[PDB]
Amino acid sequence: MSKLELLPAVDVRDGQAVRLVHGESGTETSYGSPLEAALAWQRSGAEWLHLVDLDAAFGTGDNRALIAEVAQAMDIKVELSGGIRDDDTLAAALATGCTRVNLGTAALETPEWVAKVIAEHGDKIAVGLDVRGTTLRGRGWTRDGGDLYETLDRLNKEGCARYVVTDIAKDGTLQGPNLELLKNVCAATDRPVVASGGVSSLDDLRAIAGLVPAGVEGAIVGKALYAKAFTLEEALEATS
Ligand SMILES: NC(=O)c1ncn([C@@H]2O[C@H](COP(=O)(O)O)[C@@H](O)[C@H]2O)c1N
Repeated sequence: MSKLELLPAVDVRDGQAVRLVHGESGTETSYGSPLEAALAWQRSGAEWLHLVDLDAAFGTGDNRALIAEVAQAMDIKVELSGGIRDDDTLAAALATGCTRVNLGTAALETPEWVAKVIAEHGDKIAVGLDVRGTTLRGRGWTRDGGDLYETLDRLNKEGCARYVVTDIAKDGTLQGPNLELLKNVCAATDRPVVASGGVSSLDDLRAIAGLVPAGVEGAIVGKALYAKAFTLEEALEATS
């Protein structure tokens, strides 16, 4: 069918639900309680929660106990990300019972570890590809980490189940999705692709939904929901 999955985002820094611009540290706008934000999305009919520990992604401590409390409060599917770079952080992340985790920096820095984790955990693992042009970025998007196509080829052959694709130039900007990049990634894999960053309107969600036949499975939405560009109910109606 034509349905696009919607994943409202809760990104956590210093115990707060925040949004960044280009994922730059220091551009936080705070939106209150991460737990109340997640409960509100769930109450409005969310099927998914995209939950991110940004302190862990930046290496400035973590919010592990709070993240765990938020995930325990969800009856819906949970996608968990942020600082998952070794066995201990992966163990705690999966212990939330989350539907899947996203690995970002680890795919660039420890490709052998990511290959091992894919083989042992299957589609509980997705890899986040955060892109500037055709260059991948890591460590909270503070450093380069490789070429998009070479990395996709490697992860394809390692059996990676799913990719989360962010154009860093769109992220947090309300400037719309990068539909060319999404289609370019769909051309390079037969794995489901989740779009992330830039959504600003219901027309943006409809345009991403137009790529479902090409292999786009879902869209993560952050700033536009916190900014009340539309309600989650309106977004769910638009993507059904
Ligand atoms: N600067 C940022 O906003 C940022 N840096 C990383 N992340 C998210 O955190 C994850 C990557 O963390 P790590 O690089 O530890 O795997 C990815 O899913 C990515 O969307 C961000 N939102």
